[PDB]
Amino acid sequence: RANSHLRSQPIDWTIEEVIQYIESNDNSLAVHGDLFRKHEIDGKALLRLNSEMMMKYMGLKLGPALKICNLVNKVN
Repeated sequence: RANSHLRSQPIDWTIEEVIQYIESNDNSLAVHGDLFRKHEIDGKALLRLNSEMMMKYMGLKLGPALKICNLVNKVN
């Protein structure tokens, strides 16, 4: 239903599925959902993202950026 990210490979995730992944794995990051929409971060983009980019272009603070980076590491 609203958990389609579970039934698809990260590389094929849509922006909404990326947000789904983040929300479900760390509630404290749910607030940044609109950032991924604004910067159009789908699955393919997520796998190319790094902390410096998130801070420089997405306006994320170091803490959240590191936490997101950690979630990305789990899915490579």
